[PDB]
Amino acid sequence: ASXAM
Ligand SMILES: [Cu+2]
Ligand code: NA
Ligand code: NA
Repeated sequence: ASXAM
């Protein structure tokens, strides 16, 4: 939530 691939 605080970190997309
Ligand atoms: Cu993330
Ligand atoms: Na982190
Ligand atoms: Na990517």
